[PDB]
Amino acid sequence: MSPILGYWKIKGLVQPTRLLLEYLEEKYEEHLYERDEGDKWRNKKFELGLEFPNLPYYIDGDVKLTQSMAIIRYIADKHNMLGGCPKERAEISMLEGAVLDIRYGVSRIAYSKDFETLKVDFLSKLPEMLKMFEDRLCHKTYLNGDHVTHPDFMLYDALDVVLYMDPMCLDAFPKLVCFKKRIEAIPQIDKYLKSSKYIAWPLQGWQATFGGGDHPPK
Amino acid sequence: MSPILGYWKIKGLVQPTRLLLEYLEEKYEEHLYERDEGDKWRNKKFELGLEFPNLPYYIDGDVKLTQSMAIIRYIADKHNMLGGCPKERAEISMLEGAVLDIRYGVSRIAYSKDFETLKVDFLSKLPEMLKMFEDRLCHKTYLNGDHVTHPDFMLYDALDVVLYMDPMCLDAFPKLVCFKKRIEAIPQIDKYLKSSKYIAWPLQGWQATFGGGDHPPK
Ligand SMILES: O=C(C1CCCCC1)N1CC(=O)N2CCc3ccccc3[C@@H]2C1
Repeated sequence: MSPILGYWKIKGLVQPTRLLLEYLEEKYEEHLYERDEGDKWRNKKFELGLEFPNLPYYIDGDVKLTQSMAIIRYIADKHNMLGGCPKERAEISMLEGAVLDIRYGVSRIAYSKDFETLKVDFLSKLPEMLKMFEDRLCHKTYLNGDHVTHPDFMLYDALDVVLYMDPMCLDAFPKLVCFKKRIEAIPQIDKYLKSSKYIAWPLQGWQATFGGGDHPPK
Repeated sequence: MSPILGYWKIKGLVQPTRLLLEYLEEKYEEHLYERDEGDKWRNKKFELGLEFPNLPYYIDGDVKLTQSMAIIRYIADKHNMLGGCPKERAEISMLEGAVLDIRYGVSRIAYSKDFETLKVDFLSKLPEMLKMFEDRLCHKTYLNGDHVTHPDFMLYDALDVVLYMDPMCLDAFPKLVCFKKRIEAIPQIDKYLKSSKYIAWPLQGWQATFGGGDHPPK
């Protein structure tokens, strides 16, 4: 039957998996927990059969899985998108972790009261990270060529996210901008983003110092 | 010719890759940068041919690679250790990210002046993370059975590391303790740990609030 994807009803860790499932035109159900609903989760937490209980979880009946990167790589794996030979698979994994750099970087410093003096710091590093993708896309449509791999949706979510921190960070990175529009112009992604299903906010969990609330940026 | 592994001469991100190379009895050379030696790196940084310049890097001549997880998964991949089918590969990736939870968790909070009020926090979560591995090993020799996979050396390094934060954190987790002794009793790991090659400290980069210096714990 339909896979279950469970996470908080935020963007957070699972957003790229959602966009990949949407792109692959795959059926899945979600358990979203809303913010009053910790208790819900803590209960079910250990009755679900996960060996490493966590959120997000992905249950299949081939598979019960709890790490966001194990989940997105599995879905991709199931569709042959993962690699191809050690070299190609390493390519994709290096792209993966090159965008976690950016995205986990937001997250390190969201939740600090010190966010604001932290922010200024992390924005000095951003453009050097960005330039690396911009250079990558200087001759490709997608991160790995003419074909969407899972890290393209990781990068879309990173870009989506760092644009709330500093709406000007992609002036200067015109390929990166077009890449963004390009993902939004895939018709499954277009549909989904118009969907009742699309969770537009928060970026992180509701309590965080940036991306939280049910809000506005910074 | 021999692969090059470049990192700071600390344990840090690359320690599990080193132990895997050692276990697989593979030849590699390292470029270690010492602490006076930022400038060294920044120079070479962009003359090395890495598409995403970073440390650690791994150069092969099939491959120039810069994300620690892309590097260790490649070396493992090259030796067939990675997976086997989408399900098995997801198993290994979930174990991977279940131990980054612990290890990146140290790292989040090393480098803060607030480490000490941060420490107390993170130690409340540790035992719940630990219990998950302890339960996992309750019937296996290694994380995935009777055979070492790359996440076993990830877990060894995590354990090695959280033992400096709280030398008592594994009283209570006797399987975890034996797993540690068990990795140290593999003869390639035994040799290496006795080696001139073994970098015993620092755990993180020299400037960090825990695991830094050329030191003692906490
Ligand atoms: O614990 C982790 C793991 C959890 C398991 C799956 C892998 C990551 N973290 C979570 C986290 O918040 N950060 C802070 C930001 C950051 C930046 C660079 C490198 C690492 C990190 C870590 C990664």
